Amino acid sequence: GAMLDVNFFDELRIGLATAEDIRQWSYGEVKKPETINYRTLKPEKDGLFCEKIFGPTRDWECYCGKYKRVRFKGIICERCGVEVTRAKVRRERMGHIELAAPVTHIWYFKGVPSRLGYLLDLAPKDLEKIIYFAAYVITSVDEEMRHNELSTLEAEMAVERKAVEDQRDGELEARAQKLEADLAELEAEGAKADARRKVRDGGEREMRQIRDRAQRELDRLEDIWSTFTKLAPKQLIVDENLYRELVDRYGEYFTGAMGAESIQKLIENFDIDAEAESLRDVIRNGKGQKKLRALKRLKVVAAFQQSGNSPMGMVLDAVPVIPPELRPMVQLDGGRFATSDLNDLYRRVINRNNRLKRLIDLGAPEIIVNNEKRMLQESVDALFDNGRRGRPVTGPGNRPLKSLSDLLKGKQGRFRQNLLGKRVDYSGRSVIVVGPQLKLHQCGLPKLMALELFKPFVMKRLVDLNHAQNIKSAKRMVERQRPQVWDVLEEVIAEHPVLLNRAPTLHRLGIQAFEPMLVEGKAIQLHPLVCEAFNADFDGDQMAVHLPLSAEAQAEARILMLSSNNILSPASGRPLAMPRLDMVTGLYYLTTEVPGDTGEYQPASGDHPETGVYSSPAEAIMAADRGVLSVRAKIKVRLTQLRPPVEIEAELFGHSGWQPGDAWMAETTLGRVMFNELLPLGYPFVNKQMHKKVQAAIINDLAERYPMIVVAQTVDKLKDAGFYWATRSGVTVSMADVLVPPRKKEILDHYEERADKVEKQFQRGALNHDERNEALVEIWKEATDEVGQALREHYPDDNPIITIVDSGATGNFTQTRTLAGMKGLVTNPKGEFIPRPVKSSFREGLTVLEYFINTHGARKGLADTALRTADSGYLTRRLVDVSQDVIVREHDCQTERGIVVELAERAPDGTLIRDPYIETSAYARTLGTDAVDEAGNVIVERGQDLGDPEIDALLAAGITQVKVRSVLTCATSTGVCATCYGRSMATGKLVDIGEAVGIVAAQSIGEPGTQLTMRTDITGGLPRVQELFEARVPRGKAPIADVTGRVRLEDGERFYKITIVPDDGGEEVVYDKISKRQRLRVFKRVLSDGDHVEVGQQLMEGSADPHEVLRVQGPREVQIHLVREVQEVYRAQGVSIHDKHIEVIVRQMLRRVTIIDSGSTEFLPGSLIDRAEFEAENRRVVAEGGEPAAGRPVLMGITKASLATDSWLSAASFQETTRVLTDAAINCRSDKLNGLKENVIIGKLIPAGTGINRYRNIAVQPTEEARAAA
DNA sequence: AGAAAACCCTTTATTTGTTATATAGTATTTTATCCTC
DNA sequence: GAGGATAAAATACTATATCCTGGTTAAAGGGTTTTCT
RNA sequence: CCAAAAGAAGUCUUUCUUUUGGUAACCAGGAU
Ligand SMILES: [Zn+2]
Ligand SMILES: [Zn+2]
Repeated sequence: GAMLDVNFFDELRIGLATAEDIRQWSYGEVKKPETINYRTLKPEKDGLFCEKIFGPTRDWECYCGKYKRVRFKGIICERCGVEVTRAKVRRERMGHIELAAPVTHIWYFKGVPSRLGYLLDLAPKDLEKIIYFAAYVITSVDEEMRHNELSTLEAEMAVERKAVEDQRDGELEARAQKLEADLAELEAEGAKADARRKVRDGGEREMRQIRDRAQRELDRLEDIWSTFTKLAPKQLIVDENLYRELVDRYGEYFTGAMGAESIQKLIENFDIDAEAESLRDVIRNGKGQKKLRALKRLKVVAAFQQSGNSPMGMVLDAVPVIPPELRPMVQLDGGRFATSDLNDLYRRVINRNNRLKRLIDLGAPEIIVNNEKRMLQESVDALFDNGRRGRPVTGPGNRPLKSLSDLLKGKQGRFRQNLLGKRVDYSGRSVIVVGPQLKLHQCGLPKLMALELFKPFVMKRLVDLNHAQNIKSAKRMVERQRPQVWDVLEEVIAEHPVLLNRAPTLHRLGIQAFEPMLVEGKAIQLHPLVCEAFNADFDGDQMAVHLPLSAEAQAEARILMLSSNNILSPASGRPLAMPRLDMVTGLYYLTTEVPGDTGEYQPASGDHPETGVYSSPAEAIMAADRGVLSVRAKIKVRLTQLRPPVEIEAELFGHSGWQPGDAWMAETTLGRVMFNELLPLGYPFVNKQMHKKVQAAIINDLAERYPMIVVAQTVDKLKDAGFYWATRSGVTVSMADVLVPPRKKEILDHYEERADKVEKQFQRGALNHDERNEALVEIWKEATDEVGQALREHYPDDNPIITIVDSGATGNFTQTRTLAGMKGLVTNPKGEFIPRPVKSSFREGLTVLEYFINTHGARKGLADTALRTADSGYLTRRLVDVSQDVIVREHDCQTERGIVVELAERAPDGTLIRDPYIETSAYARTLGTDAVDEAGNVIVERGQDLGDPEIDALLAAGITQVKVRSVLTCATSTGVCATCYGRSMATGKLVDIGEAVGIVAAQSIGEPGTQLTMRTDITGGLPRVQELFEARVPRGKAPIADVTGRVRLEDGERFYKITIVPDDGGEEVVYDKISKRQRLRVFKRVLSDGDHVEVGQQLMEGSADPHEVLRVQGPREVQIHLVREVQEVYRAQGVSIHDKHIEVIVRQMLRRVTIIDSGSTEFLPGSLIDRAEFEAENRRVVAEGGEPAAGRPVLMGITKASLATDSWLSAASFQETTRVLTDAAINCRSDKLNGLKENVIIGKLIPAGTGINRYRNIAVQPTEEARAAA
């Protein structure tokens, strides 16, 4: 394929490299541990920076100086040998080190599971002995020459043993003669007990010592014989002396080695087919741990069998050296250098190799040579992975060095740090402030930042306008900021979009494009109506500015990313550019009707006519300017430019409508006329007070029925009016506005008596500790509620605090009670309520103890957020990876499968009560079947968007369930289709044929984390979501039923015992160890003995594990289970996420199947393989005879599924880089470069959105009439 | 020709031995003990 | 009583949001070399 | 892509030619 790469890539292949490839990449051999000569500052020869090996340090300049001119090229100087070329080649040329002994690669020896110990069937514990010179290994044995010379040598060994034993027996006989002489001495002369006992003890001691010597020597020879007779390959001979005796006595019949060369010889004498066949037989028959070990072993053996690659690449004979420019040493001032920390590791290897090489030619004992080889083996291990075995090699300050593996792993590795995320030009950052004067598509950019980002564009116009002779003059002008650069700049930046970004970018709207304009200052001015999308308050936030350059990059920032084109949230479809806070207060104040205000309408009294009637809204604005009328007084006006409401338009104009100009009489306030003048012209007249809910309804109506530009302009006008009238609303905070409940003391005393009685009952022993606490807690909760109600009833309606609360602007009433009336019960560090409770408000001021017990829970709350901020991001990162390959590819798969939706179950007495969560499960879906009711014609046809009117029609017609299309049932091969996905929640129309729905789903699920409080053993928050998506076993696992029937329950001691009675009668299922600390489930009454249970009824109270429900009830049921369980948490936190996103993730969770019966297909039992591949392979196998493979659905987590991906590059960049790389190399995997991440890494256009062939190959041509007209 | 003050190299050794604030999850080797023949 | 098979425990590896700035970058010992007297 | 020196033309100060010269890892502290 390509060598220097021109981006004609089709594949990226990884595999093991042999020594012949390593010394084929090489341009030379490094054989001296030198880097640079400090005096001349020129690379030494045959060192780590030699110019002959790695190339010239200076462009077209050899080492000796004979050649210095460009004209010389492609020739190697005959004196210095340096090839005359460009110095850039030092980033490309590699050398190699020729090792004096073989050395293993630590990746295939250490990493668990050990892959050499699976290939050779050696436990790692004793493999470490072999490769580090701590034991011998038998590499070969002759097993027939043995048989023959073995009979012969058995005879010889018997001869030897008998001879030695006879010699020892003669020695014992001599000892016996000595004993007889001793007895002669004893009995001959006179010597009593002393001498007798002494001589006899000596004699018996000597006899026993001779016997012991005989026994020990016989045992040694017996060990020699026993070891020889049973000698086998791969046998570890510890006890050096044993091996020395064996090799001396029978040096033939076997060869034994030590170190990595022994493993090399073991691999050479290793046929890969017999091993594979044996492992397959053991799999088919063995069972138990033997089968579970053969299944693991067969993976690597099959990997090395299928491919043409050999396993000999595990043991190394040459080491490659990385080009110098990737491990540079740079001159720091003062004759000091900064090495790259790889030079030290290479120098250690070179030094050890040179010493070993010199110690071999010189001749030395085997001990010393083996010691040098062991140290050389340890040096290469440190070079490749420092610290994986033993103590890390440390540099200055006792800090471990950075090996080659460290350059690839973790957040600071090559992948995540440099390939997936980069630093870029034409950027800037600053602090953002509020830009209330801007339009929705504009931003304020300080002019010194703009002059720097747009430097090339201003330099061109300065020359083009003849303000500068050339580009250097224009550059000097821009650098010195002459007065005309500003006149050029404001023209240059016109209609050039700029990208603004705030970190963390949780969702899509964290980047948006605006139109820059110059402002005075150093802070970026941001529109107030984009802070909800950016999540940007003005307490010190900063944002980064990027600048598109090409024509496509500029069109994508105007047609795709412009701020005013993105008003709706892609997660749920709700508008995000609504008024909030001050704007809501201002709009709520304006459209309020104060009874008995200035200038109100007054009926005729009989002496004067009606008062308060105006001939136009321009006469009322003139009366409000005189103090004669109030903007919130009820009046009657004659409107001509505002469309009347539906009823008034029907009962006065009929015909077609008001047809602007026709006058009608309205009874309203001036503020409401002013508010309705801000809405479009054809919009009816809204006569209501603008609570935040009403504003949300209006802006949803406008977004549905009108284009985007109209909505953007309307929200801008609403912003202006809201700020203007919030300045005049009179909302301030003074302690005279914080009223206190008039009778707090009476309530608190009344409940103090109750608490006193409870305490006295406890003091009399009527109840234990916990019962008293529960009683006190109930009493004080009642007291808090009774104080809050009095507070609510005491405040007026025009108080600023309750006004801000009741307009929906911000805040709830619990915060008002805590500030004005009473705080109440507070929690422990454990979480249990303090029964005191706190009895003061923050207006009165808490005492010291109340403040302390309040801090108890305050800090718990702060720590919770501080620690969830990271878990949210980790979860989002995993969800983005699992589902990065779901893209809309077709328009219609034309399948008939689908899911059903609850859609307003029927009421008991008979009525259709709508299902509360219908907007997130039934809206924005397309029907799969037709809706027919009570023999009536099809109410709704197949394939319809199924919006609000259609749901209303279906409910009126009287149906409760519809079968809709879903991504869980899409029939397309790669990616979803458009009709199965349905409406796009952001656009409002059918999704496009390039949209990356997987990333949108991941960002929608994972963005509302942070605002997902962990809740006080069943998990109930972000941990619950994480364990749902990871398909873990729930903490509070609750068993489910397996078959219908009645249930017999024995309330045993220390644990329950439930057994299901099968109606069929085959077998009874027993659940033994169920803790009594749990509870029984209640469905419809607590679980009662003899009660009937369903096939999948949950018995205990808790969380069922998703794996069992899949095995019992099938895939549809587990899909329902997972979607419902995730939505339950999100609803409990009051977050609206449409179900199709969770359905995308769940679809990605259920792609594979598990192999139970291999049959004849090339699938190992227990492996997980893609379901489509499963069907294709079984189809290929039904031909050529019949032997289907048996498969079963499996459920995978978001990490296992994302690591089982078909691209080794994406999986290596996700997690576990070393393991993914080593097993990909062993399997010789090839990467097709078909995903988003893989194309991002190599720098190619992603296959999504604007980068697909349908849109990327458009052809534009003028029309013929336009050509003629010209 | 000998003595003193400034270079060049090595290496943080790895014992029959100088190293104790995480948890949560999974996966793979021991290992200990129990059950069977 | 011996062997095997299954729980148990014990180690081994992996992951934990984004952005910015400021201070440091080897010591110690042995052998040797060169200059001065 | 920039700096310095020399030569030529004009302007009273730009253009042409020749030569020379041209970073990271750790630890720590903050912010949203
Ligand atoms: Zn040369
Ligand atoms: Zn489909």
